[PDB]
Amino acid sequence: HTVLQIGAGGVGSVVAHKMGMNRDVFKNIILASRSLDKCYAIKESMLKKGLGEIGVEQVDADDTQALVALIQKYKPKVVINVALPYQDLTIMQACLETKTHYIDTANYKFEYKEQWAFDRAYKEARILGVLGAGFDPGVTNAYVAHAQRHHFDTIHTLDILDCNAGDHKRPFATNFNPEINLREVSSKGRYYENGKWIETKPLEIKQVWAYPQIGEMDSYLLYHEELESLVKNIKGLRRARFFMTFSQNYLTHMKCLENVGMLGIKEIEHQGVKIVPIQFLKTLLPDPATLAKDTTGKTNIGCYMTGIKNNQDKTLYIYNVCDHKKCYEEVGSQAISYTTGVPAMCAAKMICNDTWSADHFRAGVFNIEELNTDPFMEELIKQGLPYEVIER
Amino acid sequence: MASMHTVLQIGAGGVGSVVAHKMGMNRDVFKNIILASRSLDKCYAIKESMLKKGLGEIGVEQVDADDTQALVALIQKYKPKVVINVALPYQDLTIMQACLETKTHYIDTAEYKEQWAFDRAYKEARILGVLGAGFDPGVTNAYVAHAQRHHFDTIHTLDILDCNAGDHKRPFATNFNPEINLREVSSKGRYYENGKWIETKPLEIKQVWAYPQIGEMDSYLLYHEELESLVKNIKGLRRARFFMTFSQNYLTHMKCLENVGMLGIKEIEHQGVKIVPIQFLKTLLPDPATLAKDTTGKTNIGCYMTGIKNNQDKTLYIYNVCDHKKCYEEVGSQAISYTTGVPAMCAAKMICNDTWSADHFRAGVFNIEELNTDPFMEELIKQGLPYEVIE
Repeated sequence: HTVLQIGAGGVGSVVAHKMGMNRDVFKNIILASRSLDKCYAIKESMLKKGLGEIGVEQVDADDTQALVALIQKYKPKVVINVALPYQDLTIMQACLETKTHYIDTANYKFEYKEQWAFDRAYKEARILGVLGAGFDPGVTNAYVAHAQRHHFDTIHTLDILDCNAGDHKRPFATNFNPEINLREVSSKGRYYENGKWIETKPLEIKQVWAYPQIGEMDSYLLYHEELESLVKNIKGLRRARFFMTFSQNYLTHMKCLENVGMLGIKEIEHQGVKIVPIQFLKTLLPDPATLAKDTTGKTNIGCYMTGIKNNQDKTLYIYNVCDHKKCYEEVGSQAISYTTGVPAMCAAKMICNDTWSADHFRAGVFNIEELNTDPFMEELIKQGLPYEVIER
Repeated sequence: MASMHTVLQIGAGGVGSVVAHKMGMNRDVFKNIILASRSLDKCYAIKESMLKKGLGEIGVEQVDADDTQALVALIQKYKPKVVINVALPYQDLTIMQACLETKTHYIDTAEYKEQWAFDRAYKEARILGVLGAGFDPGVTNAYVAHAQRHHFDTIHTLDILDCNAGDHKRPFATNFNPEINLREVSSKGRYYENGKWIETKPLEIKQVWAYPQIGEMDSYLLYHEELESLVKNIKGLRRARFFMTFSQNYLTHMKCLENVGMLGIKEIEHQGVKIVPIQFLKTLLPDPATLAKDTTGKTNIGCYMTGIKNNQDKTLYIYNVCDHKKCYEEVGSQAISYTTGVPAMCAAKMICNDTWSADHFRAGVFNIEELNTDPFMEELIKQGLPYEVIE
């Protein structure tokens, strides 16, 4: 089979690389992006690693008509959106117009409104739209769905816990555009409890949590995309929360940068030239491609649920641990891009071998917890993202 | 008896405003006060401020202090008795040259090699060259000289302790150009002990010291200009060290700023435009003139000496405390610019009423500890910087 991937960033290189590891399913792989240089670089690494050749194209993902012509040129079975989060709606519309299947990952106050509003159109066109096929959201959605059907009768509470304990060996550096980092630590927290959404102050709710294979880490309450999906799609939920770890090193740096004005979004005039501080910060901080080679450590993402099984109390903790350096030696990217990009390729496999389909019974726009997670989880294990359970 | 005189001041910054204001408080000495700078805006701001405070009128002139002939023409126009250099620190060598060419007396506030090389020329011209008439150097040099002749026969140890305990009410802000700040915390430390100069790691030697009217503050060992002159001019010195306070808040910011590359001095390309990181930091941070109105707190600068007076161990602590808000209410600047500029005006007064003179072999280029500090100290008390002695 043949698939079209739009995006050649850190997460996009994992999808292309891992796709090249499964050449029994993905016969022809085509990559398109605004930056042609990044595409050929991904082509080279895969060629250097003996995974075959990839097709390379340039495309403006803000232009639906250019995307439609691109899709019609290669006639792919599914299009993977690993590009910018503002181009998700023009890529979704192109998939609709061209009657091709759609997957997105890494979409970064977010709402599912406009992506979900394509359901009726996607249904009437007999195609599938899988939203958030990353890790959080994505595999975490599968973890909750996998526990609804194999480990619980009723789920009362859910806590999603994201921990990155990697060391890039630099004093300070980000793996994403600094605006991501700014968003994480400056936005109000939001969680769901007893039919209401509760908003908090930025990093107002702290807690220490024991992450398997890592240790105890300071975990702060944040809002995440997946909460919206899960709260709406899992009935009977009494509490839903998302937690991410932040070290005191990192938090102090961010508060100092905020105090000098280096986290600014509005531009300011310097030497007759308008500059955006956070954008200057991106130029200063090391290029994330060079951080991958040196980064060491582990990540832990998973869900901790309390529910009821056979009218007896149960608590479940499904989680995955990923080793930054192990990812770099396998594909050449770090664990944040690996945990986000491997599910995307697994979702693509599930559509190309017809496990996940829009044919017959149902079609439309779905989150991963609405689909058959059994073959997805088995595929995640085979491709390098095995999970661990802690049941009590 | 004393004659009224004309003074030419080159510089209209924080220190330059204090010097101009303080000269306008002493109209028995300074009949004409002329201010010159590249920025007429800053000069006119000082002019208005003084008029609002009933301190008189001043003369304002535009000049590029890198142009010796432009400086010479200004001196010849006004024929001032002394020229006070509170301008940019690389322009002192051109201002000294103009003073030489016009046979006029020179004062500045901030190695001494190239500045000391004017000694022969200045002697031949029968003019005076007073270097470092700020607080440190300046009053601290005076403190050591004043203790050398009134409190000690031999001075064994000298520790200069500079403390700024003011709160500018901002999360983070600097009182000068960020390159100063970078030098302060990134340069190796240097001190003198038993005839040798010792180099240290940046902020390697810390110590807690209780500064009168402030409290205990973390003091770090640094190098300072004055050590050069003082070690050479104070006979019998066994140790000479300079200490400055740094809060953990400030230090934490500097360590973070240095880690992202925001303390960089080499240019980097950003969006096809070559940028100097630290210069961008100066644009971001509050303009230091806007901090004076909000600053509260105190400063403590002084010298701590242990020596010998008629074969008995003695220790002395001469120091000055200054209130930021009290300074702003008087002249409109904060205490860091107040402690630096008031000595400069006093040094100008010592030259205009002839306490400090070039007549009768008294000429050449000097540091404050090489001069008659007794009327200098009396003037510092009168002008707003009284000191405290503790034995």
